[PDB]
Amino acid sequence: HHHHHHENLYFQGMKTIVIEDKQRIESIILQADACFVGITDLEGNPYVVPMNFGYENDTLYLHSGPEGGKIEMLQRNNNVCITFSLGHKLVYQHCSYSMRSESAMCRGKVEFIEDMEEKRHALDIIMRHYTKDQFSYSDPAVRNVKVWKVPVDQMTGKVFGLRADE
Amino acid sequence: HHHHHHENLYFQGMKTIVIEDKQRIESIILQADACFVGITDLEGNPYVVPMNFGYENDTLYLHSGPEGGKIEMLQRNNNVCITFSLGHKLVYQHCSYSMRSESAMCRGKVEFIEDMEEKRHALDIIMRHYTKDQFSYSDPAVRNVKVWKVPVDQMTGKVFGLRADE
Amino acid sequence: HHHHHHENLYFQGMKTIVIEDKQRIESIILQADACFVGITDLEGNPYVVPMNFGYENDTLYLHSGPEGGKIEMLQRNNNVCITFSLGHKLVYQHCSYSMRSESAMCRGKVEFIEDMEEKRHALDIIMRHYTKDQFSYSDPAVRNVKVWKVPVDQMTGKVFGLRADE
Amino acid sequence: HHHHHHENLYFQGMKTIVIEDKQRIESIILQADACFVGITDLEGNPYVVPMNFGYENDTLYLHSGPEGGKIEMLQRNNNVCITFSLGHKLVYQHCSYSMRSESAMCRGKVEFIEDMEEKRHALDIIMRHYTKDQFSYSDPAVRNVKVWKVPVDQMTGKVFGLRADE
Amino acid sequence: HHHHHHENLYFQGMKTIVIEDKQRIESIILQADACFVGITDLEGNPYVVPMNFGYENDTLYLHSGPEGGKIEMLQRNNNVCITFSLGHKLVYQHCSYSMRSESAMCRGKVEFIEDMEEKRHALDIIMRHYTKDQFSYSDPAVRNVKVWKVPVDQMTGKVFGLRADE
Amino acid sequence: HHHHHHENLYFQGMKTIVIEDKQRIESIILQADACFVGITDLEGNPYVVPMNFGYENDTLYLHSGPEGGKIEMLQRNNNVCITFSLGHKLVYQHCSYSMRSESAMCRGKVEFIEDMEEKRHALDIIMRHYTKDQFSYSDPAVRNVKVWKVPVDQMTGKVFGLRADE
Ligand SMILES: Cc1cc2nc3c(=O)[nH]c(=O)nc-3n(C[C@H](O)[C@H](O)[C@H](O)COP(=O)(O)OP(=O)(O)OC[C@H]3O[C@@H](n4cnc5c(N)ncnc54)[C@H](O)[C@@H]3O)c2cc1C
Ligand SMILES: Cc1cc2nc3c(=O)[nH]c(=O)nc-3n(C[C@H](O)[C@H](O)[C@H](O)COP(=O)(O)OP(=O)(O)OC[C@H]3O[C@@H](n4cnc5c(N)ncnc54)[C@H](O)[C@@H]3O)c2cc1C
Ligand SMILES: Cc1cc2nc3c(=O)[nH]c(=O)nc-3n(C[C@H](O)[C@H](O)[C@H](O)COP(=O)(O)OP(=O)(O)OC[C@H]3O[C@@H](n4cnc5c(N)ncnc54)[C@H](O)[C@@H]3O)c2cc1C
Ligand SMILES: Cc1cc2nc3c(=O)[nH]c(=O)nc-3n(C[C@H](O)[C@H](O)[C@H](O)COP(=O)(O)OP(=O)(O)OC[C@H]3O[C@@H](n4cnc5c(N)ncnc54)[C@H](O)[C@@H]3O)c2cc1C
Ligand SMILES: Cc1cc2nc3c(=O)[nH]c(=O)nc-3n(C[C@H](O)[C@H](O)[C@H](O)COP(=O)(O)OP(=O)(O)OC[C@H]3O[C@@H](n4cnc5c(N)ncnc54)[C@H](O)[C@@H]3O)c2cc1C
Ligand SMILES: Cc1cc2nc3c(=O)[nH]c(=O)nc-3n(C[C@H](O)[C@H](O)[C@H](O)COP(=O)(O)OP(=O)(O)OC[C@H]3O[C@@H](n4cnc5c(N)ncnc54)[C@H](O)[C@@H]3O)c2cc1C
Ligand code: NI
Ligand code: NI
Repeated sequence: HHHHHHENLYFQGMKTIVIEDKQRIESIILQADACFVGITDLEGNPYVVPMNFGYENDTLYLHSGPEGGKIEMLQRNNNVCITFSLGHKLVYQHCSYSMRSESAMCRGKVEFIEDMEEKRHALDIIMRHYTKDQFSYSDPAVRNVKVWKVPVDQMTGKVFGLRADE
Repeated sequence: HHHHHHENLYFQGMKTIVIEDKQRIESIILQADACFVGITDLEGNPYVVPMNFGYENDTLYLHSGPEGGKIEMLQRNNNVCITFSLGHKLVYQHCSYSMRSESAMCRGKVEFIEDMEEKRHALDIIMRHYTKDQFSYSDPAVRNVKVWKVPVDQMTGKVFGLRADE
Repeated sequence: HHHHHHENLYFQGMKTIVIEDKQRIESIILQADACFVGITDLEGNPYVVPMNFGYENDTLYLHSGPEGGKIEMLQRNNNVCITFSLGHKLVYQHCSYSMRSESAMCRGKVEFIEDMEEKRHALDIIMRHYTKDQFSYSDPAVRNVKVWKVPVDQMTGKVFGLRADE
Repeated sequence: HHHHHHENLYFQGMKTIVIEDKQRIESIILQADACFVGITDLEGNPYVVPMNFGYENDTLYLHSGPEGGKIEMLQRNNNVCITFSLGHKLVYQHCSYSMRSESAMCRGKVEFIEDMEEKRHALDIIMRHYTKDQFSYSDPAVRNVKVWKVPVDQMTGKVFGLRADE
Repeated sequence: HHHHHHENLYFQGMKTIVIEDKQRIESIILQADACFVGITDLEGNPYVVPMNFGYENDTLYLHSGPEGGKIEMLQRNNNVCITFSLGHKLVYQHCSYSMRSESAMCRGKVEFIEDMEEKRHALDIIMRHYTKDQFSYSDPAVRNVKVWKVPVDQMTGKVFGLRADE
Repeated sequence: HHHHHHENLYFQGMKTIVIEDKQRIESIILQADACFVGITDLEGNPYVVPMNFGYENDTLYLHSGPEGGKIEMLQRNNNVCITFSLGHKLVYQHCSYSMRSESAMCRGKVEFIEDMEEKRHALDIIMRHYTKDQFSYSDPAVRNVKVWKVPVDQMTGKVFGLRADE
């Protein structure tokens, strides 16, 4: 493994570019291990919490314990902004340095699924994001989890390029 | 490379544990490539934006273009929640499956640094997070960037363990 | 990195499974760095040659010098079987050992594209398989390469599982 | 990890070079996870099938179920061309781009080993290519596999270099 | 993965630089998987033996069987030089080639811990260097190992840079 | 990537095994990035210094500045013990934990090559250990380096296995 170092790089733009292609945005979502869920707290300030997730058919699924911090907040305002990003890559253009990454952002409202069988279905979507293993859930386990359904009302993607030239 | 698959895993708890050790929380921050900045939007809903950053001496530094989306929001409410996380690891206990990750969260208020030399200093903290290369910034480049200073008022860390047993 | 060794494994089946999903077969093709081109030689015996390639719209593209070995053969019989495979993965089922891989196979006939502009187009499909860089081709370079077009008449995929149990 | 991209690359030669050194060709064979077996089908056209293998003392060993597709073909013509290749490497010469790989090719005739103990011996050569684990084979397992012995009559190696310059 | 090759590199200096920062030297020690223990043999010549180790609070811990080669030597001279190094990195300065690594060196004297409980404590420091797993040690296992304690009297670090220019 | 953790492991033996096969010992040497050179210091105590190296035909080659620390020592006693090791691997036997590595050790005497052309030859052996690039050496560069030749009088290899069982 090797590195390229420069003595005389001059900082320049960053430009973001919008990703239009829905499959490409979904690809980012599907590649991500965690997501960052923004919730407005009880004082009107941001709260960002990382969480595991599943995604299918314009819908995000999460799960948590049944209380409290983020739960109290969602009960007051259930609008969430869920953001995803993969690491940056470093690209040298031939000289020129560019550090590039991409992200997805989903906005929607949180429901807590109550039906026991719907909860299992959703829990399966979440687990399938991380393993091919078969999961069972006892009734008491399904009872002691809140399963979040977030139909995605707006889904966007962005490429960010941070640039420097010699 | 190899994988372990099970036919009969039963979902169980997730538990979060609080990370008290400040150096350990800072280690997470220092390991992270990007951070997820939560801002309350103009309607009171969450907006989470990934961004590059630097961290030193209980202070986060970011930079952006001088407008608009996130800028308009910060001008109305400059409280931000900035969250960091490293990938999950998979641990098999010997049977038992555990998927474990850790995160940091910083809460503080955003200033936009106006002094040209302070802006360069801060830009250096940000760049040093990603490379050892020396960056210069022309005056016009320093002018055309907003450099965000976020003294961290509360910094917390959390380990999350998602568990299943045979 | 770690390994699991067993003292008492008993060899069992191999089973192949057919992959029906065309996008999944194309995914294998798109993941592969090289392909293995089977040509019948002048005596009726197999000749398998690895080659770089591009794939779009049920068509494979290759390129070579304008002579000789494989060229003489194709001039007598231009039917080729082009095969692709990704490495094996090792999966332990929980005990049981399974070594699993997947492959694609395309059958079609080889044309040598003569039009200079068609040759460039095809050469672009091939290069785009390996890099995002822009390639130019002088006229003399386009002249001194044979560009193979292989419309795919049959495309199949297979998963192979080699199994052992304790 | 980083990438180098160019705006103005001009495609040039590919050259193959012959690898004379037998130990070097055997090294390629020994590094490979799978091999691509070319068989002439019943209509005289190529059939290329990937397969696992072992190699010792100028002899390749494979195994399969006792029927059918490739078996019917080998019963008509047991000449096979078995080809191996490792991934390409990318080399920048300092500018100049070169994508380089190497391959081996073995030509020989297929026997199906009938003696039960010879079959086990050969199966061991194959397994030792992939693991250090001890494999047993019940009699019924040895019965229900065809074990292919292919003394190698011609073994060749080739380095291929695909080149572009600025 | 890619490589950069040059036709016309001119060998130049190597320079070592002293690492003053104790935490940085300890970081090297903590990163290392093995250490190389120098012992003067019975004829006055060097003997360098690799070994696993633990490090805490300016003290190195090792363990071995209770005899013989290195044991006889230490009984005559228990001064040891224990050296650590991480792989080299390759850095291209933009042209210029630099191959850089770092090492730590600890000098101290070896005791063999006799108290059974002290031996377990030390064995724990060693194991914690390699895994988070809980180890037990039967009395007979603790008896049949020599546990080496080496208070570090001098600890130094060095960066070595091997350089070539175009 | 995943890990296996145990609650109840019992420490056991370490056993070393002697590696007899000269090609296998040379393979370890050839795989190593650095070597650890033991020299007896001026007081009769060990000094272990890491260094780059080349190996061909039972001979090790190193290079350094023309002074001082290790040079003064070698002028009094030019016997060196040069040791090599590759990382450990972790092997789970199926339960049982084994951490395994291998090392080589070469004993010989150090000459400093004086002839300018011999020095270049040797410097080439060293560089070829790390890159395929062509190195030149001006006369003044060859003058300002000591090139060490160490015909290997004894070369040995050892596998070390550190074991724990459930
Ligand atoms: C990548 C990864 C995946 C995760 N997946 C899930 C999951 O799917 N479901 C789930 O319930 N949890 C998950 N977690 C943890 C998730 O962030 C927790 O729900 C959260 O930490 C507890 O949520 P809360 O709002 O109820 O916290 P509370 O206990 O109500 O808040 C207590 C306080 O602790 C601090 N805090 C809370 N969360 C974090 C954070 N993670 N990092 C640093 N400080 C924090 C804040 O100061 C907060 O106000 C995951 C964590 C990681 C790192
Ligand atoms: C890891 C990485 C690092 C980055 N580092 C920086 C940096 O340090 N400084 C910086 O200014 N930018 C950075 N970006 C991009 C940062 O997220 C942008 O500032 C943001 O995308 C534009 O911000 P804004 O609020 O001004 O967007 P606006 O242009 O005001 O918003 C337009 C709309 O586009 C969508 N959108 C905005 N951001 C995203 C997002 N990134 N993902 C998906 N959809 C989005 C939303 O629907 C938004 O309302 C980075 C991006 C990545 C992925
Ligand atoms: C992965 C990789 C990618 C390649 N991509 C291309 C490409 O896209 N275009 C291209 O033209 N070539 C490519 N090659 C080389 C391709 O295999 C050559 O065209 C081939 O080696 C020469 O083809 P031929 O039939 O004209 O050989 P000839 O020179 O006519 O045959 C001479 C003899 O040498 C031996 N031989 C030929 N090919 C090989 C082989 N590769 N391995 C071992 N022995 C061999 C055989 O005994 C053969 O009969 C690639 C090679 C590798 C390893
Ligand atoms: C790397 C890896 C290693 C393998 N190792 C072995 C092994 O050692 N022994 C073994 O018996 N098999 C192995 N296989 C599978 C080997 O390719 C099968 O024997 C083959 O797929 C079935 O062979 P056949 O000629 O009897 O097929 P048949 O069932 O007779 O043919 C049916 C049809 O299915 C299609 N087809 C057949 N093979 C493939 C292929 N693999 N890819 C895409 N389409 C195909 C063709 O259209 C073919 O005509 C391996 C597969 C992979 C990917
Ligand atoms: C990285 C790794 C970690 C290790 N960790 C430990 C550990 O913590 N504790 C421990 O006791 N051992 C460990 N070993 C092995 C350690 O080097 C042995 O103690 C040593 O090999 C036997 O030591 P000795 O002086 O008692 O050898 P003896 O059996 O007394 O010497 C016999 C002769 O064999 C040769 N020889 C000895 N050691 C080596 C060597 N390793 N490489 C090549 N030839 C050799 C020499 O010619 C020596 O004179 C490790 C080995 C590796 C490679
Ligand atoms: C893997 C790597 C490869 C190297 N390859 C070479 C090479 O081939 N040629 C070469 O000349 N040097 C090389 N070095 C450095 C080699 O170890 C130096 O020669 C050495 O550091 C200076 O040697 P000396 O005996 O002349 O030191 P001196 O300057 O005479 O000693 C000064 C003091 O500094 C300390 N010290 C010396 N060496 C080290 C060490 N490396 N680690 C920690 N403290 C130390 C000791 O306390 C020593 O007594 C390499 C270093 C690394 C890490
Ligand atoms: Ni590079
Ligand atoms: Ni494992």
